[PDB]
Amino acid sequence: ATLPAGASQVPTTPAGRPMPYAIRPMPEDRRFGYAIVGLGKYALNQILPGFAGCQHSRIEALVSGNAEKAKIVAAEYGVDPRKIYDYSNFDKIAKDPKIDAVYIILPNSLHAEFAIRAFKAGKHVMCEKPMATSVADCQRMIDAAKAANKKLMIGYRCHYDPMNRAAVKLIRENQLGKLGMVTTDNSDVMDQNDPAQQWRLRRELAGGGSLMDIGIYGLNGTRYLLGEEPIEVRAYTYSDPNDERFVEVEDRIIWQMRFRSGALSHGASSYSTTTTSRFSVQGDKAVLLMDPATGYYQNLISVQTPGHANQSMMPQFIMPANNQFSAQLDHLAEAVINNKPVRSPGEEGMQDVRLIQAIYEAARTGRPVNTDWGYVRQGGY
Amino acid sequence: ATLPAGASQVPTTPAGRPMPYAIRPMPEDRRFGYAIVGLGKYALNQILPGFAGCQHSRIEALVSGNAEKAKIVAAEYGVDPRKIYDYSNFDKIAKDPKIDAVYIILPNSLHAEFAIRAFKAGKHVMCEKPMATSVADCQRMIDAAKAANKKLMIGYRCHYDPMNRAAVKLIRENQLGKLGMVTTDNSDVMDQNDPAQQWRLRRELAGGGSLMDIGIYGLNGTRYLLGEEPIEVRAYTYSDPNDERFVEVEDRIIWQMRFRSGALSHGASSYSTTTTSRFSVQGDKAVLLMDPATGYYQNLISVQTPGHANQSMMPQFIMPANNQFSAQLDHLAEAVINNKPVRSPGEEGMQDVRLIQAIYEAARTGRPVNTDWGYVRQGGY
Amino acid sequence: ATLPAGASQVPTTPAGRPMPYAIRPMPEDRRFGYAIVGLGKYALNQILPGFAGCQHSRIEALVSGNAEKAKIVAAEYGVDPRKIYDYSNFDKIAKDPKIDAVYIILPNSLHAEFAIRAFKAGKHVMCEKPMATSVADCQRMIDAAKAANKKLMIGYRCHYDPMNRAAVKLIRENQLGKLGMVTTDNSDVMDQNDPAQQWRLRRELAGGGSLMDIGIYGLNGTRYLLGEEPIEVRAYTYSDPNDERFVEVEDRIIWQMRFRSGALSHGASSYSTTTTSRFSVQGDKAVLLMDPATGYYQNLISVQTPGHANQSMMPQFIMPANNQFSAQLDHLAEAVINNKPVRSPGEEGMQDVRLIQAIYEAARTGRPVNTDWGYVRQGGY
Amino acid sequence: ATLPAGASQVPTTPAGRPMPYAIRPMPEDRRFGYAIVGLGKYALNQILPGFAGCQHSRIEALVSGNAEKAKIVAAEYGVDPRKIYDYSNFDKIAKDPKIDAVYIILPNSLHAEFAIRAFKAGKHVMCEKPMATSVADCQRMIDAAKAANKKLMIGYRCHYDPMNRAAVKLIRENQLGKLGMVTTDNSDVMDQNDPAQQWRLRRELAGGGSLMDIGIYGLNGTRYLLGEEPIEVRAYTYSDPNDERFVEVEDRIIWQMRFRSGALSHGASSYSTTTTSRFSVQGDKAVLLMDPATGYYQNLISVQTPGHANQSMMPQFIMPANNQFSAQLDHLAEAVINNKPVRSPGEEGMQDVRLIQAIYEAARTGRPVNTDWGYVRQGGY
Ligand SMILES: NC(=O)C1=CN([C@@H]2O[C@H](COP(=O)(O)OP(=O)(O)OC[C@H]3O[C@@H](n4cnc5c(N)ncnc54)[C@H](OP(=O)(O)O)[C@@H]3O)[C@@H](O)[C@H]2O)C=CC1
Ligand SMILES: NC(=O)C1=CN([C@@H]2O[C@H](COP(=O)(O)OP(=O)(O)OC[C@H]3O[C@@H](n4cnc5c(N)ncnc54)[C@H](OP(=O)(O)O)[C@@H]3O)[C@@H](O)[C@H]2O)C=CC1
Ligand SMILES: NC(=O)C1=CN([C@@H]2O[C@H](COP(=O)(O)OP(=O)(O)OC[C@H]3O[C@@H](n4cnc5c(N)ncnc54)[C@H](OP(=O)(O)O)[C@@H]3O)[C@@H](O)[C@H]2O)C=CC1
Ligand SMILES: NC(=O)C1=CN([C@@H]2O[C@H](COP(=O)(O)OP(=O)(O)OC[C@H]3O[C@@H](n4cnc5c(N)ncnc54)[C@H](OP(=O)(O)O)[C@@H]3O)[C@@H](O)[C@H]2O)C=CC1
Repeated sequence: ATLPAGASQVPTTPAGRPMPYAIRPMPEDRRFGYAIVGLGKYALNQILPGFAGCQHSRIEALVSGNAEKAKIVAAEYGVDPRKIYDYSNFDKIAKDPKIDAVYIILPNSLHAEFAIRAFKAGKHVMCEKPMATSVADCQRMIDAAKAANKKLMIGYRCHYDPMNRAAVKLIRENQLGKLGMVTTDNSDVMDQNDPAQQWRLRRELAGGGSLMDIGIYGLNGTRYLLGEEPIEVRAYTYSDPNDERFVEVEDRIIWQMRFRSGALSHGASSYSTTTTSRFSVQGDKAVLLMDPATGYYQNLISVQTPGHANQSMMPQFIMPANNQFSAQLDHLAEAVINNKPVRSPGEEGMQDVRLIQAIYEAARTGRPVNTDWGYVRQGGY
Repeated sequence: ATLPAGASQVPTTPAGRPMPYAIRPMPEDRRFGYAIVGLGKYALNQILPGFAGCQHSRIEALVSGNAEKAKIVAAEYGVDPRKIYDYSNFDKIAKDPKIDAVYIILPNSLHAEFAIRAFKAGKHVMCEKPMATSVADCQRMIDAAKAANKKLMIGYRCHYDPMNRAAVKLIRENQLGKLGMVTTDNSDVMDQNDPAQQWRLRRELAGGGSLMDIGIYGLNGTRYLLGEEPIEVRAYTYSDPNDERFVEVEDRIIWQMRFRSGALSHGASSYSTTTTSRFSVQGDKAVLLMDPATGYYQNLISVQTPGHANQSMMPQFIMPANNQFSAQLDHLAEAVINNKPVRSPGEEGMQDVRLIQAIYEAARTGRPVNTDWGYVRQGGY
Repeated sequence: ATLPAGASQVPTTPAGRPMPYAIRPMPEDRRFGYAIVGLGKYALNQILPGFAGCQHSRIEALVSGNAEKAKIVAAEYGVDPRKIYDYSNFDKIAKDPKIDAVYIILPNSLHAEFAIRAFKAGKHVMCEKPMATSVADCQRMIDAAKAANKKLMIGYRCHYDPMNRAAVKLIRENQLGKLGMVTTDNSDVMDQNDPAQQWRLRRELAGGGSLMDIGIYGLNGTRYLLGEEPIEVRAYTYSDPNDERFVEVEDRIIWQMRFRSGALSHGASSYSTTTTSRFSVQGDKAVLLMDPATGYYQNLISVQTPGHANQSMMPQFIMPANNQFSAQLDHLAEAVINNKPVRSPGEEGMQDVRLIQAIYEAARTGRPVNTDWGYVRQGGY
Repeated sequence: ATLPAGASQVPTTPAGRPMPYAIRPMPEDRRFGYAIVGLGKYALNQILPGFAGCQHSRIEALVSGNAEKAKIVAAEYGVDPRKIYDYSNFDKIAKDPKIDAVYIILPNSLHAEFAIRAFKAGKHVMCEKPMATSVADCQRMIDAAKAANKKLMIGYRCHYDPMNRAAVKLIRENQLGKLGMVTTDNSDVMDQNDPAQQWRLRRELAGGGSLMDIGIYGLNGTRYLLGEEPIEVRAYTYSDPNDERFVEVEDRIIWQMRFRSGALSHGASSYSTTTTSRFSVQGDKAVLLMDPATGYYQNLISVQTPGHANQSMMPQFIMPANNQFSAQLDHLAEAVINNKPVRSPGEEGMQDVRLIQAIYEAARTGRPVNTDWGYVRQGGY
């Protein structure tokens, strides 16, 4: 019969209006300053551009060995040219109060070194996965972390991905019933021509093949989906002996595991087949299928029962949660500010590494490896 | 047998490396400076945050009537507080050489006014849709544009959306064969409680109901999907007489059209049903289904034939094209820099408006309205 | 831990076992005897082969005008060669008690007449859609049903299709909220060289084009999905004047309808675009998409909301309900054997015909056509 | 513009018409006569009701150990009550020429014996999977086939399922590129109260658990999809020791296989998780996902690449190929009536059994089991 107050009170002339409804994460502040170490493929394609959607994180400095490149990136992101560090004067960041943390995005064999040096420089540390190329090196990073009394977070973006958390949540609500079989596959074609992949073929730098690089998603995903650690693993690996790509690191590798709850799992990673990111979780009441499972974008999950397939994915007009990249960056920022622990701590990064070494060991011996060493997930999966 | 050169040459020590492969649009420069007019729902939720992924555009100034708010946004996006203009001193932007264009994101009834004023201020103009609330006002904007010798672009984000362009491309390659029936639906529940929706219920400000606000997507989409203009339209509209939301503007409205090629179409817009963005294009060889069709995210298209459904959507790890928002902003920027016309010019915005007036007219009279007035799409759909 | 009684109680030797569990419709008897009139495309492609799955129906006799054909068919389905009638002695069926009802699968113009004739033969009538090419003929068929005091059921299989039934159930359960917009489309490329399609091009035999043949699905559907009749309708039709196929019947026609509840709808049918059968029901809580909406097999429905897509389809190992065809058949059988009214009475087929003539009028006159004539769905949609 | 000759040449009166077009498999004859042994769950839920769709097959007689049951069934399918055999006089079938072959649908332990007996009865043998619970028994059944000089075909329906056939065709067409990883999963919650499931819990009648019953699909599938046999295999099995269901047979077992081409695979089967039938074939050009992969109905395949999902399924109005069941039946009929070898010879069912025993060994011993024994798929996968 008549227009409601609100509409009726809108000026017909240009007038100031209120703060709008927010349908997506709005920026807030830029108090937590990062220093990015290693201007590479994942840094320039996903992380740097991922800062824009942060509500607390910003880029303060760059650390690269390619002067020409740092220069370009610096200008591309408004970073002060004076904040460009090379791998030598890296430790000087300790004199810059505006640098709260570093984000190590270097090849695997170098993580430990810069994590420690960063800590000695009195800075917090975000380090990419795989954590390091040895269990011992993982522990040394943890040690150094405790010594500097600083946080240590591993770059597990899936622990901050809406769809993944959505998946973890439905499992915890028992929509799948008792869990019994988890399947995983993570693959992408290895191109030795790509600069980023060249060190991944070097065992000394990569620390391993497809399992260290992408298999780790199925392994880690298997763990937070089930909400527990495996007690024993078995594995077999094969690589074409004529393929120049796999002279030092493994191409394809399969590994099955048993958990203390009785569930089993069988996953695989591959460097010779096209894009695959698919997780399957069989319960006795329903089956969860994630595909895409660990993508940078477009994740899709579906719960299946005879005659049904209830799918879930990000919405078309609203963005209920922040994207994994921005969420991850803000996560360490928030943990520092609120004096709280991170959900993806060094211990978590180390658990995957020990786990992988066990899988490689079971692959080499052809025998099962007991992994019932009592790792406990602080905070929950 | 052995590792390829590239891998073999990677230092085992921290060393500068090359520029990485780019799997997504990388930033480049920030030469084109915008001045945003109207810090509202669409501005703070989609546009402002959409600048980050631009390769040439940046935010130079803000124009708002809410001092407190502009202040906050300014700080949120690094805009110099001195570049905050209110609706009164708006014309002063003419003294700032660093402001190449304005982006009008005000309610419909105010577009014309600020587009013109912007032009008199010697600035280029990006104006949201619907263009204006009258055909005449559309023409006045065009006139003013020609007078200042500046570009006039209407905010048709779908004209820069990967999946939509992908859809336009498959139709042009005749994968659907001869086109005969196009169906569209665009709806979302109107909430008078939301500040952004309050002026949309006012005819004087909105210029109309669901057709002016969201029906325009089906209308415009119908046009670039077919690649031609309609020669006649028919329409009927209904709104619950007791619903306070629709006292001045229409809730639901249906309109069917005929094109010079023989194709027909039947679409609708709605303010009382939940989220719907679905386009259907029937050819005699195949059928295209877009759903989501015009979302901010997650668009999905599928070509269907008996026993088949070939779907397309953005990839999980690579981003072949830039997102509509960033693409749109950079589009006007590029057109200025390269002295080229925009794909979404004022004439295009005016064509939709005339078209809508015709539909409203056919709804009021209950008679068909001839729209065979020879509008020609400069550049292609 | 020891095996259950039942397991350990099984003979490791050839022994008899109980009646296995039924995971799909089980055959029972063949009490009902059908006489199928007109051995055409539908009759031989879907209907006859659909008796096999019936639970209370059998093919007792045939009625063909091509004896040679009827002999070959009679063989394939093992019907008594002595029971092969013709359109002349069709009435003699009244002498066989083994023939309880007849199934008229003849052109729309020959529907009414063979229904009335069959009613005097004291038999039950299963008549294909559309009921007839005249509202009056529809009425006479009814009158001839009351007189002979037999059952009159129209071939609306969608009224017996699991998924279509699932669609109505969720809507009735208010899963979509307040219904406000329905969109339907039905299409398939008209092949004049097809013997079956040749009488559809003739308006005297078909009684209409596109709408009378497949648009009726959208029209009927909209009605049981919404669960209410239109009170007003508008429509437009167009056909290429140079296409020899639509010299007498409409190729494409679009119709808009308004309902008492306030809900609106817009649907269409086409003879010149490839396979399309899609229903869309928009509520304020969720949107339902049936696609395929009305196929012989493979129907699919989905309930959409931002971020979710809950799809339903026939299971992959079980079969909770029988196929629409066998279900339509036995439905008449059970209707009589229980003195229960049929879900698709002749009064239901009549409403569609009145509504279609009303639409053709709206299209022909170009004005609204009040269809508020107090029809009532006896038994519910 | 005038209607085509055919259209205007149709009588507006009851007249005969030609044979309609066939949009689905048409019945022809019933030359072949089957004798179905063991009236169980599969026999009555899928097989018998699948003869209706056959083109060259008929149910000539039954073989039951529960006369009462066999009388009721014989009725439903109209079989001659005088042709209801028993496991004692089963051999007398050799006296009826109307019985060309028998279909053994008995527990795995009673497969071989009734096959050899039937061969002496000079009849063709259709034997369900697994062939037998012993490689030797498999061999004897074969020998008894050569002797009697009759056909020996195993019930591999997937070898006759449209979609499964579509899967092989696209792979053979190199749409996925170089095959490198296959992932299979088959599962369904074991119900001990089900008469049919009670002999599966008994390892003497079943000859194995999870793998022998459904894992065989993954195993078989992997083989025809890849189109080559494994040369080596590894596996692990685990079952809850407190579950009375898996006291004698395995609940969940996982197996990894390597192929000559270099391709690898990892698949699993489960008795304690709900419905799962998913195949995954990874190549370097695309990935194929079958899901449902091997159902009775509703199979679905998709070919994936970044940004694309090309799905295939049975059309919604047509039926290009007959259902796996009727197709499996007639396939034996046609095999004889043309002196052509069957696609699923006994030599094919034997390979699966040798491979399964090899797997059980690998799981039991925990070591690799060379399966490189020169088998060859006579006739192709
Ligand atoms: N979580 C995720 O989704 C992903 C995580 N990652 C992780 O990020 C880290 C970096 O990998 P990515 O960006 O893909 O690879 P890149 O090869 O592209 O970059 C590695 C960067 O580290 C620096 N660097 C220093 N010494 C060396 C060296 N000797 N060899 C190679 N690089 C060196 C270089 O920086 P500069 O040139 O500027 O001196 C280089 O740009 C890895 O640990 C990887 O596991 C990678 C992809 C995805
Ligand atoms: N292309 C797309 O996808 C979309 C386009 N739009 C378009 O953007 C434009 C803005 O709409 P939207 O952001 O949703 O709406 P809002 O109501 O949220 O904002 C309108 C803005 O304009 C200014 N304004 C000045 N005078 C008035 C007035 N009298 N009444 C209301 N606002 C006034 C205000 O800015 P300040 O307070 O700072 O002074 C206000 O924030 C519209 O023309 C709309 O069609 C909207 C959504 C999507
Ligand atoms: N509900 C559904 O899904 C469907 C319903 N139908 C309906 O079934 C009915 C039959 O159509 P359909 O089977 O497709 O078409 P056909 O042309 O293939 O068959 C028509 C049948 O009617 C008989 N007939 C008698 N006189 C004529 C005549 N003058 N011209 C043509 N046929 C004649 C013929 O029998 P004989 O040759 O033996 O002499 C012929 O078999 C229609 O009412 C149609 O709407 C059709 C498809 C689907
Ligand atoms: N390929 C496929 O998709 C499928 C294949 N199968 C196969 O079919 C075969 C039969 O299994 P299924 O029908 O599911 O099982 P059931 O338990 O339901 O039936 C077994 C049948 O064998 C006869 N039988 C004779 N001796 C015994 C005995 N000692 N214990 C149990 N039954 C006996 C019975 O006949 P009667 O009662 O009349 O005396 C009974 O009907 C198996 O080889 C199975 O693997 C099963 C499902 C699917």
